Amino acid sequence: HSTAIGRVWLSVIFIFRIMVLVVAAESVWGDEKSSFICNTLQPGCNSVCYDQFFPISHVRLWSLQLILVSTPALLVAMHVAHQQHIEKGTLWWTYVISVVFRLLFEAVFMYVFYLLYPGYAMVRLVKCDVYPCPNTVDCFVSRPTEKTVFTVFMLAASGICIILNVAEVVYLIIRAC
Amino acid sequence: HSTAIGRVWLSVIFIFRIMVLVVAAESVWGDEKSSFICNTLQPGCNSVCYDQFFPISHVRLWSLQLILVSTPALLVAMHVAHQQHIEKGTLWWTYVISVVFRLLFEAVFMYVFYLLYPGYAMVRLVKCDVYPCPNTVDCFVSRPTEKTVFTVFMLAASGICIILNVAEVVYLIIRAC
Amino acid sequence: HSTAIGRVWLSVIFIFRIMVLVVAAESVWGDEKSSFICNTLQPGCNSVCYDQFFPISHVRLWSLQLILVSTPALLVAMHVAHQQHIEKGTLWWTYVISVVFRLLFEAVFMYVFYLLYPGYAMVRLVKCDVYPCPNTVDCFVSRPTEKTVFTVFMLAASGICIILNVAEVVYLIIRAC
Amino acid sequence: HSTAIGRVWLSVIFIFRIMVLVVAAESVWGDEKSSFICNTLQPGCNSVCYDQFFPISHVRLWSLQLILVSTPALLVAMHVAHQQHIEKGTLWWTYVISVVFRLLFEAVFMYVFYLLYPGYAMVRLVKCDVYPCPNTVDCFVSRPTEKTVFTVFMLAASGICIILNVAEVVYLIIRAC
Amino acid sequence: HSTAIGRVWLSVIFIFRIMVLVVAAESVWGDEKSSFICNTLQPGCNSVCYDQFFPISHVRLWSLQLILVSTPALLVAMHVAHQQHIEKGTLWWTYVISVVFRLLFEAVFMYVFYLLYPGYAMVRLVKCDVYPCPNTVDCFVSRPTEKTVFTVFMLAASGICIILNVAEVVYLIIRAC
Amino acid sequence: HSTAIGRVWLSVIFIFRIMVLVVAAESVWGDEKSSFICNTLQPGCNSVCYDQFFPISHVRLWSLQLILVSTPALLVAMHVAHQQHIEKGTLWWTYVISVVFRLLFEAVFMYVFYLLYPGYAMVRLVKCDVYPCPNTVDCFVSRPTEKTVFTVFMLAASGICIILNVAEVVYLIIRAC
Repeated sequence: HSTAIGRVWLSVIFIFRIMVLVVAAESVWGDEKSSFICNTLQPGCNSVCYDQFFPISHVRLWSLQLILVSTPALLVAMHVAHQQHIEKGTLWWTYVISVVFRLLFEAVFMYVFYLLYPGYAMVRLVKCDVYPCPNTVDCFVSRPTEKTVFTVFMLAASGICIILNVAEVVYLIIRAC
Repeated sequence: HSTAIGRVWLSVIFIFRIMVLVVAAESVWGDEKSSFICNTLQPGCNSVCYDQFFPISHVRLWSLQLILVSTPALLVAMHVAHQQHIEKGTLWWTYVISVVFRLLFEAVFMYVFYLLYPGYAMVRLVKCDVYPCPNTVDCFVSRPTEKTVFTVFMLAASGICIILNVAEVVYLIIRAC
Repeated sequence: HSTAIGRVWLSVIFIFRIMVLVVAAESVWGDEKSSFICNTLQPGCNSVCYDQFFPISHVRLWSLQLILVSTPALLVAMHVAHQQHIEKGTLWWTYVISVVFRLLFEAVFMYVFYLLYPGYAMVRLVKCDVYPCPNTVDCFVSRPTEKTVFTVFMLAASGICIILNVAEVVYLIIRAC
Repeated sequence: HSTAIGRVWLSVIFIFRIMVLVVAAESVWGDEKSSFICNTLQPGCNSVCYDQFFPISHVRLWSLQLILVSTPALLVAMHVAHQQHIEKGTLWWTYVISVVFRLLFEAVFMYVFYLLYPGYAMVRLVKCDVYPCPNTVDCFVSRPTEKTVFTVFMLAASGICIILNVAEVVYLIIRAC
Repeated sequence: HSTAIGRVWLSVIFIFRIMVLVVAAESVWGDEKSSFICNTLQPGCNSVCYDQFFPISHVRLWSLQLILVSTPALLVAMHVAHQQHIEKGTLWWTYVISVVFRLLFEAVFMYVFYLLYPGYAMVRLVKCDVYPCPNTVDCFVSRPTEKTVFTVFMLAASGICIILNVAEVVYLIIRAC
Repeated sequence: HSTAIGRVWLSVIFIFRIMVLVVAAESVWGDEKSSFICNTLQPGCNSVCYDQFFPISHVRLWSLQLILVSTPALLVAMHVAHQQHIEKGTLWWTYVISVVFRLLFEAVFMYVFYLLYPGYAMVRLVKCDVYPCPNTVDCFVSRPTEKTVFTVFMLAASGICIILNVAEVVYLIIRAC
């Protein structure tokens, strides 16, 4: 029990997302903290300002999102293996449940991205006033344009995944009827 | 002799923990000491303060926990292989013993985490007075928020593992009766 | 349904491009930002000037181009696998569509390269006036000659791929007639 | 000819030691020299003091110990393969000899550890008076507590291996009688 | 259709070249730019002087040479696979053509090496007068002796390959007659 | 045609040498140049003095030695494969020739080691007077004791290999008679 469009398209988009994350994590986000600098003589201002403006990096968010999204399919695969071992529309039901959970995980991670980083674009200069920085200090972000490009790519792929998951759920409902 | 729920769920949670540890160790905790800095001119204060506040890193604790938790299953696998070679509810007993040992290892590591790092949250600023630091010095922690997020994820997964191991033991007892 | 020349030549050129990208990314472009320096005492000038002159690195552009170009063939492979599973000139049509999409992706990425980096050659010295750099500052690029050589290689291979894709489409049309 | 307990237990402890060494070498001991610093302006004092207090690192000692301990089993495996090829209690004798050699290697490496590093604990501060350091200088060790923890783990595993090897030899003697 | 001497000897020399390149690229040439320093206070002099004296590194030249030399055999392998699929002295001709192309690639890369780096030896001190360096400055090369040794090894292997390719072509001609 | 002792012992010693080289190259010799420092303000003195005292590193010498020693066996393997393909005491002769070549390579590399580094021990302090260093300067070597230990291990293994190769040649001669 599996839709024809979904197995072809969802897997391809997932592989595309994984490949983009691999080519982006190593190089684009590698020096995100080491090259983050602020115009100040205050010790510790660089670290606290980086922590303030980047609570969790985009790459780690995408990695966690991919792991969480792949988890329900992993559970389904283990269940199928154990069923096959025991053999030596309940499956339809658990499959639709897994698809719904994948959709929910994708949507929640998109909302978390909206909360933490309102706006897809990354700015060159940020103003930080966290203790122990005196008054407000200027800090400069590493590769904001390249990071913006990769953010657009990953968000577009995630949105395509969301729409495709809704379409797959609708197809499953139609198959039931 | 193996429960249906356990083989599906415990393995999935274990794989999730391993994946999270892999995506976290390389990047989040990589610069935990190199970017640890203190507001002082005293030579050696950075190293002693880091050693004081981080006796063993979270990542190394999680790695050791995973190795120790996987050890009893490794022993069971070797015993099964050697039994199969010789063939060319004792097994039930050694399986329940291995499950109990896994539960014990998980609980002890959770207690060790409570002892070393009371509180899941990581702070930006720590006060260190270890020799040779004069009086009390301020020191700043690298990526406290991201580390807190990953700590919450790993602790939640470990607690789920503990509850699931208790459930599996109870199921084994019911199977015995 | 596949042309004799294409399967031999396109795959070889693709593998050549991948190998060149692998040998170039690690070493040639690795220190592109860390060794980028400007003649100024202004904090943050190095980072903003690098971001201005290199919105996205050549290596990341080539990696994205390769992923996007390989995507339609990936979709075709998944569709063929699912068709084979179900079995347990529509294919011609989807193959020609995939070839056209590959050609389009290659052409668009060449145009993007023209837009971002007019001229294949990389210069030693660039003049940057982005805020907060005062007036105009001199900045120096890492390994411009080697990067120019690899740019010529990759652009030549991409152009060969474009011509070969057009030839393959023409052969498919002739086969139809 | 192989004991039932040994093949299960020795291999598991060996794998545990290898895993601990892998998780420890990369991160715990990686900055052992680069972060070793002394309170002095004397050029070359850091390097000579590090060489004095750490003639060979713990990780390299453990790696050499594992290689040497695995060597007799490697020779036995090659001999078994060559015997099987030729076929296309001499074996008992060479097996007991290999077990004795493994025990000897483990014991000698434990004695070497006692000689080089008397005491399992690693100290934060060391006093170094090697030329060209003037008088006595203070030097600070990287991650002494974590290194102490991993040292305890590895020494305990090695001692368990020693006891288990003696037990296996005794079982072989009993089998002979 | 393949000569007896060539398949044994050319492949062995190719594997030797690959192994030498692998053991040399990581360590010998890794710090070729980072440890390149000039006796000046002029910003940007180090980078421009390195670019002037090393337009493309020896390691990248050897990597490109190996890829280009292996390309004709890759095309022949793809053609053989496609011929075998279709089956489910034209081959002699394409094989001799591929051998000639391999010889040509090797010779052209040797000539390029002669052009860029006249003389196998690498010097310790170079004199650089590229803008913006004032007058002439002294610059110092990293590991010139080790690089010279590896250059001699790689050039000798390439020359052996050239002679062997000529011998293989002559053998093919004799086989034709 | 192969001796019983040789296939067991030579391969084991070769694997031991490879393992020791792997565990030594990454960590022991990794900072051999970056941590090499001299007591001087003269620019370029560090690099020229390192080049003078370490023309080729021990690790690179051992890697080259292993590649060269494994080459004759590689040629023999290719010849055996091609003979087997054609089939679809000449072999004794080429085998003894390969063994003699292995012995010669090992002996020549030992002599080269004697020439470049007379004495197994590595010293902490070296005196360098190469231009442009003024007069004689003191320079300090990284991890001399650990490097000495690994040098002793590798030289002992190479000497064992030499003796074993002579024994294998003598056995082959006795087999001939």
